[PDB]
Amino acid sequence: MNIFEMLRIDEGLRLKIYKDTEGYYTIGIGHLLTKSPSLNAAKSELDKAIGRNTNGVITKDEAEKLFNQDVDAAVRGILRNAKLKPVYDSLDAVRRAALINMVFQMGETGVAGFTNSLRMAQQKRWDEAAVNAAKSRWYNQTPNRAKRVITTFRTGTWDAYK
Ligand SMILES: [Ar]
Ligand SMILES: [Ar]
Ligand SMILES: [Cl-]
Ligand SMILES: [Cl-]
Repeated sequence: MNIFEMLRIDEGLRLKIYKDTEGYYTIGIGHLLTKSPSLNAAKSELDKAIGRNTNGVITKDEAEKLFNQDVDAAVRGILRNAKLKPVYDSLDAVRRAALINMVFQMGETGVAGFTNSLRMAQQKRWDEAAVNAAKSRWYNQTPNRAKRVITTFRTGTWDAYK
């Protein structure tokens, strides 16, 4: 199991523009196109992303490319984020994946707000931080996912993904 497999499991893969649980235009493996309501807006952003007139549809290949970019950017974001970096560097590799998962899903910012869990996580207090992260709009909105991620973080194993 690795970050790619894990997120491919959490985000799925759609070749057509779709709405996320939030109602936002998205495509591929969790690639947010836009927050705007304009589906037209969404196609433009999709065309710009891909480099051609997709007309709202992409190939598998294309989706995997956006995905590759998205993970990479997620990683680089953490590494340049200051609340973030130190936590990440303190972690073992499974747990680092969990953090990347969160950042991909919610952005540096949203991940920034787990200050209290995250400090607990810097302190290696698996149990507490986990219960703390659970009290979040994130968990209440996508509980199954959240649960897999918090288990991975707490445990340092991929059990939740088996
Ligand atoms: Ar956390
Ligand atoms: Ar967590
Ligand atoms: Cl892009
Ligand atoms: Cl979920």
